[PDB]
Amino acid sequence: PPAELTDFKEEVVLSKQWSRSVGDGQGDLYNLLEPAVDGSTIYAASAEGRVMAIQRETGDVLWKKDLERPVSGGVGVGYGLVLVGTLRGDVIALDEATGKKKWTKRVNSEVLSAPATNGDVVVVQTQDDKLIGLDAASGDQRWIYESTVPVLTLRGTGAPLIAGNMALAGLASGKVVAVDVQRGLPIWEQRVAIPQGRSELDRVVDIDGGLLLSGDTLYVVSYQGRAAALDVNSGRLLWQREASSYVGVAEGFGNIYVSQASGSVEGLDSRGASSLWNNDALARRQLSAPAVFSSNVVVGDLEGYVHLLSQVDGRFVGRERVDSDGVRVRPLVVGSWMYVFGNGGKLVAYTIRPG
Repeated sequence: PPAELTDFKEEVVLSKQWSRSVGDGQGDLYNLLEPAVDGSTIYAASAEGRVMAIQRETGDVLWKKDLERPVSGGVGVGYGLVLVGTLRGDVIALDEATGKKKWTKRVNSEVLSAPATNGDVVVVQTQDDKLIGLDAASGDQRWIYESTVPVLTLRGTGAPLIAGNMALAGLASGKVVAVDVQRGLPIWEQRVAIPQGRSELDRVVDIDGGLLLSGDTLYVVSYQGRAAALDVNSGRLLWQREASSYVGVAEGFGNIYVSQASGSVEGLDSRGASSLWNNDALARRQLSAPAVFSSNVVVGDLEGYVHLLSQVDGRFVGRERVDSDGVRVRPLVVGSWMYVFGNGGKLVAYTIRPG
């Protein structure tokens, strides 16, 4: 039973600029569809197959597309495409400016995360730990990286990231890899997660490394029950923490901030050595990954609240109910704006009052 909400002295108040419903949001997915921004537009998909492009400051709908099929991985955007994956293993590319379908490629396995693109190749990470590179123009397969090698009881829900000429991925098997984005050949591989054993051969578990790319640092914080940061160019371990682990991580003010779904949020130093503060009060509230919005750390919970915590102290300074079906997706902060995507599909844009 989630911990009851606690009283606090309100110091930070959100101003709701616009809200738009996109389909059924996450529907019955166990994984998450994440909206993404490119320039002045925010793009969002829903489990029912509805995809939208919205002017991110006004809320004006630029285009909608009803794909009429089970979208399970999404939004990828860039270089003129919006990209989603389906539970049937389809990767569908839509024109970023009009929403017109450009192509569809049926891939080997379910796609449970947003494809990435550099405008030449679309990189798709599958439930069964393959990275597939597709031609951005046609969808035709360019390369495949399959060290998978199993396993039927894990689902990888990590999204691939393009750094330079590298595609990075945290695989369900617990290994982070960097491959050549043009050829699909490995550049480095680094085991971060604790090795699997058996005795979870009778259960299906979803695995995500919780990747966050910031410059030369790739944070990998969501493998149980460890957390690490890697050099993006070599895979070298910069630091690690045992006895974790975290729903996700965010940077701000020279520190990092983590949440643990089970209901703590914590600030740590740059190198995750020492703890700056810890707020336990959201005990069983099933937190999203954290975002830093101005001087606040923010997390969504199962009841649909976003909580704002002081970056200095961890104390509650703000709270806003967004979508009562819950907020599981990391709030998306772009400068002075924050976009929260509720489980029922409410996409809401906030600024901090009086701005």
